[PDB]
Amino acid sequence: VIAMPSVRKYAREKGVDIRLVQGTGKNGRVLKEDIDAFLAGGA
Repeated sequence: VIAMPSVRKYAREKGVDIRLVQGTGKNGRVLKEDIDAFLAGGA
């Protein structure tokens, strides 16, 4: 039950490994704001 493609494509656009992302759930429960925060954090 991987996340929807509409969300994964975004990750690819900016370049972010969805797997590493850990918002609410790094699984079929990955949100759009999940990855948004990934990179936003910066470092």
